[PDB]
Amino acid sequence: EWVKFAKPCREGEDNSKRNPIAKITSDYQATQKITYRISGVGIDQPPFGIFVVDKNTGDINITAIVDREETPSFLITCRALNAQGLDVEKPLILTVKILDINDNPPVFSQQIFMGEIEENSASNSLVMILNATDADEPNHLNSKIAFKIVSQEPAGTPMFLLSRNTGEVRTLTNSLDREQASSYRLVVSGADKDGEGLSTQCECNIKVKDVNDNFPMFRDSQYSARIEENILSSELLRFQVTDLDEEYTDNWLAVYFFTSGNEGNWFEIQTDPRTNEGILKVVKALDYEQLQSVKLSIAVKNKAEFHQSVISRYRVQSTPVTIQVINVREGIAFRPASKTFTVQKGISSKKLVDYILGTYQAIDEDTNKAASNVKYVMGRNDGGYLMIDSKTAEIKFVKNMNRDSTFIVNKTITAEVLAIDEYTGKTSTGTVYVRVPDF
Ligand SMILES: *[C@@H]1O[C@H](CO)[C@@H](O[C@@H]2O[C@H](CO)[C@@H](O)[C@H](O)[C@H]2NC(C)=O)[C@H](O)[C@H]1NC(C)=O
Ligand SMILES: *[C@@H]1O[C@H](CO)[C@@H](O)[C@H](O)[C@H]1NC(C)=O
Ligand SMILES: *[C@H]1O[C@H](CO)[C@@H](O)[C@H](O)[C@@H]1O
Ligand SMILES: *[C@H]1O[C@H](CO)[C@@H](O)[C@H](O)[C@@H]1O
Ligand SMILES: *[C@H]1O[C@H](CO)[C@@H](O)[C@H](O)[C@@H]1O
Ligand SMILES: [Ca+2]
Ligand SMILES: [Ca+2]
Ligand SMILES: [Ca+2]
Ligand SMILES: [Ca+2]
Ligand SMILES: [Ca+2]
Ligand SMILES: [Ca+2]
Ligand SMILES: [Ca+2]
Ligand SMILES: [Ca+2]
Repeated sequence: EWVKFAKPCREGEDNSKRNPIAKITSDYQATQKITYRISGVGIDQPPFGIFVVDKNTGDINITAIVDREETPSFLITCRALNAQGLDVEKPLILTVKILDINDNPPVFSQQIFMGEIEENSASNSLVMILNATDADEPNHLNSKIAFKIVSQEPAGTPMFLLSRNTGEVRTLTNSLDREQASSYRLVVSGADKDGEGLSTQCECNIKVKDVNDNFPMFRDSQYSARIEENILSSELLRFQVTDLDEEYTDNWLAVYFFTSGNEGNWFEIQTDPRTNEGILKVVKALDYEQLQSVKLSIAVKNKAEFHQSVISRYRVQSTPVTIQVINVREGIAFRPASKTFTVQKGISSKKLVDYILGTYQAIDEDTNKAASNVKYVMGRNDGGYLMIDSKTAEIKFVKNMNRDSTFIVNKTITAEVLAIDEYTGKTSTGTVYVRVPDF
């Protein structure tokens, strides 16, 4: 049976006065003489010259300064040899624990940590988990690292905290605001002995991500334009809009839409992706004598839906827009560009004479009523079937029978009608189709 005993030893200190550091004995030494041998680190394994044993007594002396960071403890393998040199006991394992000194500073893995976190996030939300390490004894004050946000260059109102010991950087409040501070540059101070010892520092950069928490609103309370009739445009106006969110993102890209007035789809809006502006297009021309004043209402949205932090606050704008439609001197023309008459079936193609086919009169476009002061006349009257009254624009027949080629085509026959203004000679044309069931 062995009898073990061992002292601790201080790192870096000269323990040459505490010798013997340990003493091992086998009770067999009473009945017979036994010699002691030892092995292991400090002796056979590197480093060497740290431990020696008194072969006769068992007093184990320490012989060199120790570094516990290199050798946190020592496992000495002792043996009790017979007078003839044979073993007499199972090799015991004598442990010498080495006491720690605070001779290693805490150190961050990275000299610059980086993280990202959304905007308006809940308090105590996690950003990043910066790390550090201390080579001194684990679960001991000398390795207990303590972190501290010391400076926040971005502003003067605090937005971050970190766990004293775990080093978790956390959101200090729901008031993270990208369009108040797009990014934060912290600086951390990790220190051992819980904070009142050695220390090193590191830097932290936090990119505050963007969300749609700002509503795009027009830079004006009202818009107005001035365009003539019978004209299309790619740009009548340009609506401006401000959006506080990160630019060139869907959280900032405006999307306009008509809330009213565009009952007839005369207008369309295209958003200028470069300037966010809204281009007011006229895709269908407007007649002055039909509507000389169109009032519209528009509203803006982002291409992205709004965040949960402001979703409820959203209501429509409905900004007034009024386009002045200006009049131009238009002339007389056939309102329908072509009329379709249908001669009855009760007639035979050999007795169509004096069949008043109907009236087909052009109209003044400065009004919308009967064109006054004109002369009505036939044009390309192929076959010579139709004749028009030069005042009432009534159309009679003046030919019967059915010649096949040219005259009659697909049950129909076609002629032009000219309306000449008494004060221009601006000859306006209309085309007269006349269905006929020859059978
Ligand atoms: C182990 O260490 C002790 C103390 O340092 C040594 O004890 C002294 O040894 C010297 C000779 O080496 C004697 O003259 C002294 O009388 C001893 N005692 C004192 C108080 O000094 C011991 O010799 C060492 N033994 C081994 C094997 O290392
Ligand atoms: C921090 O350091 C520890 C110890 O080396 C490592 O295991 C861990 O992965 C590190 N964490 C980082 C770099 O985020
Ligand atoms: C318009 O054109 C017609 C011929 O198509 C003329 O007769 C008229 O006088 C005007 O010049
Ligand atoms: C209307 O169109 C006819 C063609 O059918 C012309 O002849 C006329 O002068 C007017 O331009
Ligand atoms: C009626 O329509 C025809 C073509 O659809 C033309 O040739 C004519 O001038 C009038 O516009
Ligand atoms: Ca050390
Ligand atoms: Ca140490
Ligand atoms: Ca330390
Ligand atoms: Ca915000
Ligand atoms: Ca935002
Ligand atoms: Ca927005
Ligand atoms: Ca008109
Ligand atoms: Ca007009």
